[PDB]
Amino acid sequence: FETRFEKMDNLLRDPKSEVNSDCLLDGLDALVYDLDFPALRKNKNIDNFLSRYKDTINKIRDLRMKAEDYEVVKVIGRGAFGEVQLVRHKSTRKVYAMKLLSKFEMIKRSDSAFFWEERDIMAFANSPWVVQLFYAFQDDRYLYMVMEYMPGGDLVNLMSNYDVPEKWARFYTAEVVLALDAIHSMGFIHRDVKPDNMLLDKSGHLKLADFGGTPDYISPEVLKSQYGRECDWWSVGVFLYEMLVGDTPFYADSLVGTYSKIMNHKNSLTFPDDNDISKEAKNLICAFLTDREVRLGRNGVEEIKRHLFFKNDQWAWETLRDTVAPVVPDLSSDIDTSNFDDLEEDKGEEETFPIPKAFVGNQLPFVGFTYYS
Amino acid sequence: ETRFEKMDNLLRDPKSEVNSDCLLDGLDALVYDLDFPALRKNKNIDNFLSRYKDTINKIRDLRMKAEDYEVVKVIGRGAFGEVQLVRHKSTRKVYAMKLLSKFEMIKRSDSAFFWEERDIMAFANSPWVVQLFYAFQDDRYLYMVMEYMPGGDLVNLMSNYDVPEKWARFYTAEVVLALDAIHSMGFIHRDVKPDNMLLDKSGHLKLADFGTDTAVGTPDYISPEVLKSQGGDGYYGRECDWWSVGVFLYEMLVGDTPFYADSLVGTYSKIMNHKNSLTFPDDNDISKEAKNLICAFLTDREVRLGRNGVEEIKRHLFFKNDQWAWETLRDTVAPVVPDLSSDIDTSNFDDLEEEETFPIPKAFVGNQLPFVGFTYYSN
Ligand SMILES: COCc1cccc(CC(=O)Nc2ccc(-c3cn[nH]c3)cc2)c1
Ligand SMILES: COCc1cccc(CC(=O)Nc2ccc(-c3cn[nH]c3)cc2)c1
Ligand SMILES: [Cl-]
Ligand SMILES: [Cl-]
Ligand SMILES: [Cl-]
Repeated sequence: FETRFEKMDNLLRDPKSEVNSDCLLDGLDALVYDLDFPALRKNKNIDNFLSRYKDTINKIRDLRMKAEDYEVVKVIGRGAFGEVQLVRHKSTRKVYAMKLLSKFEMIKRSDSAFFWEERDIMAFANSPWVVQLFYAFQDDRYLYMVMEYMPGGDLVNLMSNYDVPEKWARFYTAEVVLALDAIHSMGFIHRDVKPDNMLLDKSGHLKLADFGGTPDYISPEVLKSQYGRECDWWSVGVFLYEMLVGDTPFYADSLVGTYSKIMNHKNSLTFPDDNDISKEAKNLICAFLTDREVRLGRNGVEEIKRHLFFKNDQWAWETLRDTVAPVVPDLSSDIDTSNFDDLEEDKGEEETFPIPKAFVGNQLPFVGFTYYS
Repeated sequence: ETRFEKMDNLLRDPKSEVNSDCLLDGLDALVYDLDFPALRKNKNIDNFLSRYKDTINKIRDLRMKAEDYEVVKVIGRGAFGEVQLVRHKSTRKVYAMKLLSKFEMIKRSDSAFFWEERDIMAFANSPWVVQLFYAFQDDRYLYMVMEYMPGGDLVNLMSNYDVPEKWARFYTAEVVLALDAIHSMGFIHRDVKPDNMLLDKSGHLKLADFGTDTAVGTPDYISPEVLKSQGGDGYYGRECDWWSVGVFLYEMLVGDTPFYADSLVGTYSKIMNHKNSLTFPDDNDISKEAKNLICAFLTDREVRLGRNGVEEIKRHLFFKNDQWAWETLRDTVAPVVPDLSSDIDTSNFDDLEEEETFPIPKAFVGNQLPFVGFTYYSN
């Protein structure tokens, strides 16, 4: 009966716990945002609670991390549920990438739970090959994720600017293998591994970001189901082929043509006559681009790491991150975004949730999102 | 960095409204208030409850609950609940536990009187104030675990004994020191009556804090300025407690309250007309200094003995004696030292022996909201 106090204290300090300090503050913050509407304050219990917690909730919001703590330098990404900005912390002056997710768009589209895996993977992967999330926070309108800035840009940009030789493809594939292993070890399946998720740091080394499938990268077991770690390894094979050949293995003008080439992979997968790809590179691509039942990746990464395609003189698995990367970005400053398409800031007022007549709990799906490193 | 440390301080500070216990209360209250079939038709509510189901059940089990105590006897009962003598199942230590009905507090629109009672007992850290070790709750009640005061109250003592002036001097002086300790914390007792004066195992006084009319409880002890204060007629200071001391000293020495009347209106009017209603019976065996002290307290606050501070009260001739000094008063032998048969002895308390619940809500009502932040753990 004395041990209960210690057990509780552990739950409050564990960053992975659903009742840690940040989650409990999120619940109070969410409760105040969801009750503080004129029609709800006609209920005496609600009106009195808000008056009693007014000073402390205002003080908590000011101490806790908020959007105001960061200055927006540029917008480097934009999507249906929000955008990714290059920001500078006002106090420390450190530059970061900050993703914003619109709570209004997520509630409006009954799609308010995809971000949990993204958050957890980047917060807890603790890997040289996974983009790190330093802070997650929120207000009544947005979720925020402060990640390390990757100034090299993505593999989509790299593949369009360069003809990738095998030495480079070996390096990028090996870093993707380690990145996927770190995510799979945590019990997660990335589900949309594609060059868009592969980002390069100031040294030109690859890290996976996790977000959102795409036709060219979709495995046969998905097209015949409308899964395991194998669906991720199919995507690595598509990626290796696209790097070495310049085109995706199952490209077609239409969506249907690509789907049929994917299903008919045993006959559609061909290497061009005008290509001098090694035997071991073709063997690795074919070991991934095969049926789920015999695919490279089912048994784990050790099998992939032992593959002969990765045998080289430059590096070993333990010194891969220590080698000079093939494309090292030349950066003018800590806010250089030359490896990204600069987008414009959208400053216009955005639509918010309908003003409740009774308690609806729009903040409830987001309790527990806050995270401090 | 300093914001991070400031936040961490607020989460651990027992006086903070956002400490771990208060934040767990919010989550607990939210789950109790949302978990109804008509509310779970809302996807946000239904999903939140399913996501927090396991953790809330685990939290409720780890946290202090009524099940941790065995009920030995009921030693007090009121409009909003009861006070039980309990034994902690694990440590087997005996305590006094007050229960406050959430249903009755919501029903009588009286769900905020317990905050000062909780804070005074939890943070006084004084030999003069009853200590609150734990404060906890469930969907039906508030629980206040206090140190047991086996000597009973001054209401009981005054009925069992004819109080000589030597005893009256001792009890009045202990009440003066207990009130000074409460005033030093920034509080006004406002409920100084013999019901609030409890005696420990040595027979020394500690104040508990509670009311026993609709808003003021028993009016016999209420000062003219606090009676006026109801219905926006001015305000009152800490000097309202000194009036109550004058009433108590009079009741001890005379046997009746100075402004007694059959009706509440009669009492209210005698209090306001104190300059003419305050009389001592013809059979006056009370000293000149005892009457002078009573009259110095039972006057208008502008000229009352409490004004200027406690030093003025302490220097009054009624307290001049050979038995004790102000600094050693709690070290002297009390007039009535209780003879206790066991740790369960309730001989100094009177013998005491349909629990209505909240209706099922159609929409969120928030019946648990007035009680978020009540939980308190001493260690
Ligand atoms: C679908 O709706 C959500 C949404 C809104 C915007 C964009 C996206 C896609 C997206 O997450 N890209 C992204 C993520 C991380 C970084 C980065 C990290 N460190 N340096 C750079 C760069 C880009 C999704
Ligand atoms: C009317 O609403 C408030 C209310 C509800 C129930 C009861 C009461 C009266 C009440 O608090 N008496 C009381 C208080 C403390 C102790 C005690 C402490 N340590 N040992 C003993 C004993 C008795 C008030
Ligand atoms: Cl209106
Ligand atoms: Cl690392
Ligand atoms: Cl390096």
